[PDB]
Amino acid sequence: FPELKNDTFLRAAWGEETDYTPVWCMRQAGRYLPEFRETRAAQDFFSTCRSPEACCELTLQPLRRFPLDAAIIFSDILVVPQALGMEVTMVPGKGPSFPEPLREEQDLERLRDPEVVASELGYVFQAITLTRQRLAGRVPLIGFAGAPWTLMTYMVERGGSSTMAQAKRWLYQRPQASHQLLRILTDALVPYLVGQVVAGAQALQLFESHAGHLGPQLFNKFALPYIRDVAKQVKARLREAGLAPVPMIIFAKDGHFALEELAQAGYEVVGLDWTVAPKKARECVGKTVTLQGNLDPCALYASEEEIGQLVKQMLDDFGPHRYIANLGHGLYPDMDPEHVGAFVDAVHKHSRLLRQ
Amino acid sequence: FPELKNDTFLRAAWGEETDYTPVWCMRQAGRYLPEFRETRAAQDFFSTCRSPEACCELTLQPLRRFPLDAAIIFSDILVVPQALGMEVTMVPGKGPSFPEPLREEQDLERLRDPEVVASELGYVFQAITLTRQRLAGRVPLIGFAGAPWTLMTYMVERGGSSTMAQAKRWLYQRPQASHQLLRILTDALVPYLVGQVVAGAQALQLFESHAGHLGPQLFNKFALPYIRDVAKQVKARLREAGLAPVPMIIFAKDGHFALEELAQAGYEVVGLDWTVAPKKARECVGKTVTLQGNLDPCALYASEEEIGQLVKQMLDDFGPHRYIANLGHGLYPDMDPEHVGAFVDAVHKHSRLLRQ
Ligand SMILES: Cc1c2[nH]c(c1CCC(=O)O)Cc1[nH]c(c(CCC(=O)O)c1C)Cc1[nH]c(c(CCC(=O)O)c1C)Cc1[nH]c(c(C)c1CCC(=O)O)C2
Ligand SMILES: Cc1c2[nH]c(c1CCC(=O)O)Cc1[nH]c(c(CCC(=O)O)c1C)Cc1[nH]c(c(CCC(=O)O)c1C)Cc1[nH]c(c(C)c1CCC(=O)O)C2
Repeated sequence: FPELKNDTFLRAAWGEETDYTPVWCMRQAGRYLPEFRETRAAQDFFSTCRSPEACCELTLQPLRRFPLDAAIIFSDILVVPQALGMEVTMVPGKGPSFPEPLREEQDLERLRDPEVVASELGYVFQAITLTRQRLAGRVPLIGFAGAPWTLMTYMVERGGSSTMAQAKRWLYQRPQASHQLLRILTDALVPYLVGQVVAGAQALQLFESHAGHLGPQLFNKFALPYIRDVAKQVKARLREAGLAPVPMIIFAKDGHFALEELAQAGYEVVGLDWTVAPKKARECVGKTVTLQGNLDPCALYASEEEIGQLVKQMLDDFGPHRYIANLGHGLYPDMDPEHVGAFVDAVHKHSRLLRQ
Repeated sequence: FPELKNDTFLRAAWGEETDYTPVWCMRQAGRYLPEFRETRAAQDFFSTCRSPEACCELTLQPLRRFPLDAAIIFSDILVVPQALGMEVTMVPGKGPSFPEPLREEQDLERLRDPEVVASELGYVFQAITLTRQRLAGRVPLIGFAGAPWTLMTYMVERGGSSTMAQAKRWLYQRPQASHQLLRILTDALVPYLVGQVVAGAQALQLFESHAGHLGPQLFNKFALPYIRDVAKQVKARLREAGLAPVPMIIFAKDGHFALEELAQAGYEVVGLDWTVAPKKARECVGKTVTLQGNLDPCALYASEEEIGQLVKQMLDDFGPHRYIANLGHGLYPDMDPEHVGAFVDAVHKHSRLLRQ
């Protein structure tokens, strides 16, 4: 692979001093880009995901608009449940759906052995390699996957729940079957994530998007052990393969209650949602993890001038060390690309001013 | 009105020592009760709300099953937007809907003057009086309303949003119109809440159910001032009317980031969701507010034996002083009444053991 030109993102991830704060945005390849919609109009969603060229193109799109300090591959977290044997449909203007969720412990029987999952996701590896080659060292490439608990919620729920009541019913009523499912997911995720790095990913983000539906006690029993195992096992397998381990990012959305635990879970970076004050997060995690985030994505509905002032405040709170700027969640589909541009320019402008 | 027999709930609310921990459950009059469904089958939802006898009956139902230490009137937070002139429909198996949300600043013109709202909600006052008379002093009666921000989200959104992106777009793009709407809501809520107490309510809970979609900065600008004003103004009007002010409870769901602010907002009690560790909440709020909550409602899917152990742990964390037990949110419609029974008995059994 081509030699990396801008490695600011990796340097911040590992906790090193940099000349400016690196920035990227969750869902930077997304519907808010007119060119994304155009490209996506040509295949259905999961067919797009299975085309290395389409995936590479969508990844590159935001970089052509903004001097983002990292690319993130175009794919989806739900490819893992699908590779485990579940049917997932993209419902027009309504999102992902599993028409046949796991309903009882006996349904675990229709899942693939987790060890065969990486070979089912070869198309994602092809997209990563192609994208790493085409980026030609411009910025690092982030690969990613959903965390076990979050993936479980998609596998068990019949869609669009603000409570995850069915998924949580599993934890309380079927704890053994839940642990079994969470282990299956962990054992699929580890070789998949290793494969992403083998294929060229230079950093990994694990999305625990549904962390907030859990309190501390359930999170520590059912989410945290597997989060920990994913990091331990991936790092170990990369070492054994003779490869360099990549910085790993854990993002537990609405996971304020878990920050201390997450800072000791084997991840270089803890991503934060926008509800956590940067200073309080820094107290929780201490001084040896990098924090990523955390601007309210809706702040990008404000004027470019206002975005700049909000970014300035945010950077003041985080301070210059051990920090990668991002939003507190993904970009929304009605957002203005010029305002995303303003967010990028503002992190770069103010982070320099905060140093020199 | 009949003299109050069991005032444990009020004594804990004001912060006084009690012989046991008082307990009630949000949505204790709800679908999880077969008798509730039966009664509700006779009218449509908002027609039920407009019948003092139906409201009284639903309120009493849980008390006939469980020795709960408080009743809460049957009504809904959405009666306020409706009394302001918005049409709200109850969508079969899908919940409340505003077919015509406020879309722009100009839509504020179709709202009633907030001063006339209390007189539109006379039916709720009738339900409260009837219920206070029928309860005959058994336990205190809680009245309630939605907080301004939360009510705004219902008025502006086109339903079922996990982001409140439109409501938040208002805050960033239309801050002046947002403040105008939030003031209208505050000015409707104050005379309404005062009226509830005049009619017989012995405590008030304000539901900031959508607090979590905001971070600290937006919450402090747009939610907190009005929360503060509601308490200041209600207390003042009750004093002036020659009445005793009632304990007030603020419940900001997913409002971990606001606890310190909320403890100095003029409320006797801060209600907590289940994601906040009781000990951390106690550090945030200090020693002069009462905490209410906070058991994961899904914990009631566990066995009666498990519920007891979870309750015991919870009570250990909160300690005996300045505490009212409740769930961290409302009861879900698929929950077993016997397990709600188990939750009640367990708070009573263990809180005594924790004292004597
Ligand atoms: C709508 C949706 C999809 N996939 C998913 C949803 C949300 C479903 C729900 O609310 O429960 C599920 C999903 N996909 C992803 C996550 C984790 C991140 C998160 O919490 O948002 C989750 C929870 C990562 C992703 N999913 C995707 C990426 C791509 C990285 C990038 O494109 O920049 C990631 C990290 C790509 C994707 N995937 C999808 C779209 C529309 C896109 C493009 C981005 C957009 O316009 O929203 C379909
Ligand atoms: C489904 C629904 C209703 N009303 C509402 C919803 C949720 C809509 C959404 O998710 O956005 C809106 C609502 N109603 C209430 C709140 C605040 C409390 C909360 O966050 O849940 C909110 C956010 C108080 C209430 N709403 C109600 C009470 C009654 C107090 C009690 O019944 O014990 C309260 C405090 C009564 C009510 N109101 C409704 C039902 C079905 C019931 C019975 C309880 C149940 O089975 O869920 C309709």
